[PDB]
Amino acid sequence: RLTELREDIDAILEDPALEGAVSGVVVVDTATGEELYSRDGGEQLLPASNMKLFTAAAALEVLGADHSFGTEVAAESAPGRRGEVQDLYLVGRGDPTLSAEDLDAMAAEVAASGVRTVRGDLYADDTWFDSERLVDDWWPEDEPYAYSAQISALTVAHGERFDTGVTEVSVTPAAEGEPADVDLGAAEGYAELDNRAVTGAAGSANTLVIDRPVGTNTIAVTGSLPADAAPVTALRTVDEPAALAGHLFEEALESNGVTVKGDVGLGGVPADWQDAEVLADHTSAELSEILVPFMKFSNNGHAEMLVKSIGQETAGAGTWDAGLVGVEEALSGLGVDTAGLVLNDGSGLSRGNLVTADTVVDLLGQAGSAPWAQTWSASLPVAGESDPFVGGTLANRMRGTAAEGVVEAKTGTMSGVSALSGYVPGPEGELAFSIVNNGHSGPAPLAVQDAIAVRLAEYAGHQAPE
Ligand SMILES: *C(=O)[C@H]([C@@H](C)O)[C@H]1CC(SCCNC=N)=C(C(=O)O)N1
Ligand SMILES: [Mg+2]
Ligand SMILES: [Mg+2]
Repeated sequence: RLTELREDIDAILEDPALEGAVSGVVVVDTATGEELYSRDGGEQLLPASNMKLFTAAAALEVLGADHSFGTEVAAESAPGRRGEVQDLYLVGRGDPTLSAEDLDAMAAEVAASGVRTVRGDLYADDTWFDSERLVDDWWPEDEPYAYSAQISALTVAHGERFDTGVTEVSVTPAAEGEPADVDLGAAEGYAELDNRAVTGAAGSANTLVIDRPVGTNTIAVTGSLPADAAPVTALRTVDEPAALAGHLFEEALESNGVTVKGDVGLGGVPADWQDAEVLADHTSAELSEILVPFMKFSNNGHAEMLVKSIGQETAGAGTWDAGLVGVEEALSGLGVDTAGLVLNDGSGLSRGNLVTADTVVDLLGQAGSAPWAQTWSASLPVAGESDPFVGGTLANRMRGTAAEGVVEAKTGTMSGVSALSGYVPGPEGELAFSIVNNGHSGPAPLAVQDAIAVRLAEYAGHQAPE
């Protein structure tokens, strides 16, 4: 029975999709510590988004499942009979799920607190983290796209997935030959618009491109949208998420009857402020709930923000240097051997990250017996589950196989790198596996990863739902 499995995995790994690739594959029975399968287990490889496994476990160690995140609004003193204040500060302390609606609710509080007029300026304070927006070795060409959003302590999260530091651009065709209509979403009045796009004939080819040119705050739109096309939406990053948050907050104040007379910019609450008056605040959901959209959809912004929150909690430093040491120390304190680990970010976007499949499985075992094991487990994509908040990045993989509804695993893919690691619960014991592939030259070997996870599900005693 055990010899069949090794033969079957051996054969799966001969697939031509893995030509010239190195593949770390480890499978362990977690009830006994029995190594069921091991190849290139100690080989150092890029993890891509499997890096998030390390980040999530450390966040739960350092911050706790009950940890929540605060945002507040501050003036030098409370408002008067006249209901006036001078400068106002919106202060972000690392909430990765702060919505436009949370801004409106804080704006209503400011009004309710007696403010009618902000006579001075509105400043967006993100000083709880440092102002290092991107990791050194991240690629500049990626910057326009949600997964490369700038990192800040104060950022507005979009939608129920809470994509941070982005705006939703919507392009709608007009009559043929008329410019396409571009709607910048939340960044209206914040980001600049360079719209060169036209509406093409009905049935013409869609060549529409939406860019943010490197080192600018301009949404540049080119190409041609067919007159008969459905409108196109895309998430695009902005420069300085905190200043977009400031912009949206100004609007929310105005919309709740509070007149802002001055300008909007970045700035930290002055040191010379004696006893700041907190005029409004907001508390995020607890980390256990935040772990769901973070890990199910592999949210890079959430990961980096949790690293810096780790740096804040361990060292008073909202920094990658500090946060990444904190991740490593949390993992060690958990009993994980971190010798094979090189940590350059929390999300796994960085090509400077390294793991080994053995280190991954080690972590899977330690996390499985931690006090927070269930919270952690619930955050992982579940093979083949059609509800996006349940199936996550595995929603349309492994359907109608023994893995469906059973395998819980984290994904990860970029150019030349793909990974799948997690658990296979069986009638007998929970299996832990890690599959890390580097160096394949075609599509990410997802079918190969599926075949192994499916084989493990079967071995554990499972059968495909019909
Ligand atoms: C992790 O590997 C990357 C991260 C580096 O940006 C993200 C992107 C993806 S793949 C495309 C997103 N959803 C999949 N349809 C993942 C992922 O784990 O799938 N994480
Ligand atoms: Mg605006
Ligand atoms: Mg099954």
